[PDB]
This record gives sequence, C-alpha cells and structure tokens, in this order.
Amino acid sequence: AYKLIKMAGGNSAIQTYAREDKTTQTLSTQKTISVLRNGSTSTRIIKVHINSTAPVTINTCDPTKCGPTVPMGVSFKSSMPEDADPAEVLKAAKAALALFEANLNSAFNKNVDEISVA
Amino acid sequence: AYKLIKMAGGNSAIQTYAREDKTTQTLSTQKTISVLRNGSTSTRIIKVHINSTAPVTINTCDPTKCGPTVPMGVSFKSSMPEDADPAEVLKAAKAALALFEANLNSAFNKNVDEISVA
Amino acid sequence: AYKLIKMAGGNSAIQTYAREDKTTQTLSTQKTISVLRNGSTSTRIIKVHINSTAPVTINTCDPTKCGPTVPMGVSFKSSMPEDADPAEVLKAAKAALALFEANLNSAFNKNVDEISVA
Amino acid sequence: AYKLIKMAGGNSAIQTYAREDKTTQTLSTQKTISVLRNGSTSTRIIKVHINSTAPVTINTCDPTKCGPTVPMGVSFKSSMPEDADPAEVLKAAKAALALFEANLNSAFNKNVDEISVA
Amino acid sequence: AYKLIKMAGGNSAIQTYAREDKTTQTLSTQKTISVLRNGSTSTRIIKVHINSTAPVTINTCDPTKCGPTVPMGVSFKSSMPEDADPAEVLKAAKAALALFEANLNSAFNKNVDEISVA
Amino acid sequence: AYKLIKMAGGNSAIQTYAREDKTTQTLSTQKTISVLRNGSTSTRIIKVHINSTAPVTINTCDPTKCGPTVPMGVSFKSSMPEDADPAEVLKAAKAALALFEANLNSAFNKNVDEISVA
Repeated sequence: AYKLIKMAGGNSAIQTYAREDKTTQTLSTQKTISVLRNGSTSTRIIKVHINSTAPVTINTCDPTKCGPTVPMGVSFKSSMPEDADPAEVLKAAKAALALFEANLNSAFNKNVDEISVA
Repeated sequence: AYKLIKMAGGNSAIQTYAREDKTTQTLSTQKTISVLRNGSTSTRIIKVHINSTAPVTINTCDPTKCGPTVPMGVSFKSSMPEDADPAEVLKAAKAALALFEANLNSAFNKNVDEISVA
Repeated sequence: AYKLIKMAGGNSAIQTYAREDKTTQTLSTQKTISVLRNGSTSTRIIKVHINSTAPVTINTCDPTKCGPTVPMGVSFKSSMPEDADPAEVLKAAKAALALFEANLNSAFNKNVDEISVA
Repeated sequence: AYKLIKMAGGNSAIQTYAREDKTTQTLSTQKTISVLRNGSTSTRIIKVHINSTAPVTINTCDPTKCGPTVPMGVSFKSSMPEDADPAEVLKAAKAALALFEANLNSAFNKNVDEISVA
Repeated sequence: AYKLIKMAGGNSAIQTYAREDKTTQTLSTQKTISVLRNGSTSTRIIKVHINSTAPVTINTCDPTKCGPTVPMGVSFKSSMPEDADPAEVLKAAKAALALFEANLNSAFNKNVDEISVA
Repeated sequence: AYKLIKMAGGNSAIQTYAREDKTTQTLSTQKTISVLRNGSTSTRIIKVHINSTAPVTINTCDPTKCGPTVPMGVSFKSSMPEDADPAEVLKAAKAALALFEANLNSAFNKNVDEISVA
C-alpha cells in the first residue's frame, strides 16, 4: 500500500515517478504519436511505453556489503492505429503473462501447447 | 471464451500461437537467459518477452471495412537476475497499465501526478 | 459544443490541439518575439500565428465519401511592435472577413467598393 | 464608426481600401483560384487573403518627432477546395484568436492545455 | 494580491509564470536531479532554482526622453542530497535575508558582528 | 536558537559566519556594486549574495564505514538598479519558495498551473 509521486524530469513526453517509501523503485510512462500515410490518407499511430524498475543486489549469499546492483524491470509497450480496439490483444497478453509471472525469475519455460483466454 | 493454439511452426525456444477462431490474432512467448559478470561474480538474467498482436483495417472511407492493415500490438517484457522478487515491480506496472489502458488509443496524454498501488 | 484538447506533442512554444470528437480537425497557436533595431532604438515585435485546419475529401464520383483528401484551413497572423494598439486594425479585418466569409469557397470574387466598420 | 473606401490600385485580383478618416490605415482582399487534378478529375482550390495594416510610431517615450514607423498588421488567409465547409475550422480559429487578441502585443503566451469551442 | 499565471514554455523542466496584472513581472521554478556515484552506491542530489524578476527603467535626462531597461531580480537556489534536512540552513539564510532585505536597493552595508537566528 | 559568529576573513567584501553550536554550518553575505554607463549618465547596480551551507554525510555501506561528505546549501541572490523597488519580486519569489520548501530534499515535482501571491 504505497503511491508513486511524479519525479522532476527533463522530457515533457515522459512522465517519471518514484515510490514514496523507496525512491529507488521507479516507473515511467511515455506516449508517442506517429503518422502513417497511404496516398492521400493519413492515420495516427499511438505508442505507449510503461517501464517499472528497481535495483536489486546481485549477491544473494553475500553479507549484503553493498554489492553492485542490477536493474530488475517489467515493461509494457503498445502500438496501434488511433481508435483501434486493443481489448482482445490485451486479454490475450494478460492471459499469457499469468502463466509466466510466477516463473518470471526461474529460467524454466514450460511447454504450453494452448493458452485459454477468459 | 477462446483459446490460442500453438501454430505449426518450428519451435525456436520461442512459442507462437494463433487464436483458434480468428487466426489473424497471434501471440508469442519467449524466455532467454543471459550471464552478467561483474568481476569475480557472474549471475544469470532471465528475460521474458510476450507479444500479442492483431491486424487492424485502417479507418477508411468505404462503408465496407476495406483498407490497408496496420498491426496493433501489446507487448510485455521482463528482465531480472535469477531468483529476484519482481512482486512490487509487477504491482506498480499493473497499476500504471490500469491507468493508461483506456487511453492506449487516445492520442491524448493524461497528466497524473501520483499512481496508487496495492 | 466541443473542445480542442492539447495533443500529446512536444511543446515548442507552439501549442497544437486536436478536436476531441473529430481528431482530424486541428489547431495551432504560436507567439514569437522579434527585435527591430533602427539606429539607436530597438523595439520588440510580437507575432501571433493561429491555424485551424481539417482534411476535406475531394468531391468525388462515388456515392460513398471516398477520395483523396486536401487540407482546408483558416489562418490568422498578427505582427505589431510591443504595447501598440491593434484595436482598429482588428475591427477592419473582422469587417472584411464578415464580407468574405460566405465566399471563402465561392470561386467568384465579389467586387465591393467600400467596407463599413464599427 | 468609419468606412473603408476602395483605393486606386493596379491589380485586378487585389482590392485595396483605405480608411476615410485616416488614409494611412489600409486593408486588402485578394482571391486566387488554383487547379489540382488527380488523374482525370480536377478540383478548384479557392484561396482568400485579407490584410489590415496601419503604421505605428516606434518610440513610445519619444516626443513623437516623426520617429520612423513600423507597420502593425493583422492578416487572415483561407485555402480550401471549392464548395467545402469552413464553418468548423472558422469556429475553432475564432475561439483560439479570442485567447490571443487581448495579449496580441504583450509577448506573453499563456500555457493553454485545452481550448473550448462554442 | 495577484496570481502568477503559467506561461507556455517548451522546456518541461522549467515552469515559467507571469503576473496577471503585469505580464512583465515573471517567475521561474526549476528542479533538477544529479547522480553522485560513490563506489557501487549512487546518491540523488536535488537542486532547486527559483527566479523572480521584473524590468526597471533607468530614467536619464536626454533630449529624447527614453532610457534603457535593466532587470531587477531575486533568486533562490538550493542543492542537497536526497532526504537531507535543510531546516537549519533555511532558518539561517532567512535571518540573513531579513537583515539585508530592507537594504537590497540601497548600496549601504555595515559591519555585522553576529546574526541571531530564531 | 543560536548565533552566527563572524569568522575571520581576509576579504572585506564578503562577511562569513559560523554557527556557535556547529562551526561546520556556515553563512556568507556579500554586497557588490556595478556601474552601468548609458551615455553620460552612470547608474548604480546593487547585487547581494547570501549563502547558507552545511556538510551532510552520505552513508554508504562498506567494510570500512566511512562515506563521503557533500554540502547542502541554500542560496539567495539579488540584482537591481539603485533605488528600485523589489517588494513584489520578493513577494512572488517567497510564495514560490513556500511551495517548494517542504520538497527541497525530495526529488518530487508536480505540475503547478498557478502560484497565488499574498
């Protein structure tokens, strides 16, 4: 139960947030608009990028003597024509993620031959 | 209410599925392992990549839904050293996605100053 | 009966908005400052530029409204040295626009010999 | 409460007017027709240009000893396919202008994140 | 009593404001973050910069009564590592400012053997 | 409550003080005068600089528990022509400082659309 407050940042397109408790855990959201034209017609391509990271100490069996840290991260990206419906690709993506997020650190990729979407 | 069946493709430690009824909607899951060495210590880095896309007919002039197709896609990526705990990173990422999910196609950026979690 | 929301673009001291319901209709406002030096004296010149455009499907043969799109646009520009009074210039410009507004798309020029103001 | 009478001018496409009281304040309206053809089809592009200017003396704090003058100007331009409807781009442009015309000389561009159109 | 309205700036790191009555009187706020890497531990260093200026005109007698304009400004700067306590340096700075504030425009300075802090 | 005792400085333009309790916490006051020659009239420009710092130690875990020391500081600067009125730029700067003061050590910043001045 915490909240991520917006950080001072240089870019206007990117919003950066840090966790109130641990200002080492951060999150970043960015939106990009692109233009793709066929002949005379032109359509907008909206791209979203959300990145949540925190540092994690490399050495589990060490005495935690400020061992060099590696970023641990979870990222989300979205690219779609304006006013398209991501509802179904999101449902599918979330269903797939549910199979992995238990084993997101365990180097074990189960052979799944079909994924059921709710 | 549907299932993504593994497509008749060569498994490359990358598993690609297509939706049973709409085979235009696809989804791919891969896990890879890297080795990060800092001095004497070496640690394994688990990297998951899930992608869920469908083609979208460009909003066009015709009453019939006919036009060039642009891919729309939602992508989730995850990189962390082995046996780390991404629980809080995932929680924050999911809260942010909950905020931006309706606006994934909006072309307007909502300026929020804090993101409440858990 | 609608509002122009500022689009998710990088502010360049130029503000670009799109219409909320019809995001094809856009509008841009910029203000710039110049310095005009005549001999010893230097004065600041304020320059405003407002642009309001929408795409227009070319009048075509099909019953469906499908054809190449040409931009239609109305643009207002204003340049004056700082603290000047453009009240009367604006008044005359507005009277002229009132005369020509119905004929902005006419391909016929109305020959008027005087323009009444205020 | 004045009127702009037509001036003697050389061009037939451009109508030039001067204010009766001050023949130093002037106004000019021009209409141009262009042709844009796709394949066999061809369409007219009607362009209107209205320019209202007056000279203004540079030096505010001077004794008004015929200081060199700079033109202060307000301009309007219109470009659209024949028989298109500028009604909405005009409404938007006028709404935007209303925010600037108070501060048309004051070098201050307020950050506006949305413009409401009547 | 007045309000500092936010001006439209291209840079998102700096927020600029102008007084509603006098748009010549302005104020800028900027926060920036620096990383100080000591060994394998990086610490965050927060710098704040507030500036409040307005143009003052130096009247000099002249056949043509226009004199130059030079800004008068009050600036505040701050720099400290994250989660440090500025309470006491603020109190001391404010007491010194209290001594000098009356005489900011006066070119007088007297030896002060001690400054009493609240 | 404490007293800033005057330290013994070689330069007479700058007066330096140290807190009686902590001689590590210091404060400097300096006033300087500049001449701005416009034609045959020279005008006096008063600049004030107050600085209040103290050393803060960044604790980093290490086999040998000694971390580096970096200063935390609050700075005030002022510059204006003689006999000008800073009252309003001071009020505005103080209101902005009032907003940012709590968050001087926090690395958080939220968009503020206006600052209300007393």
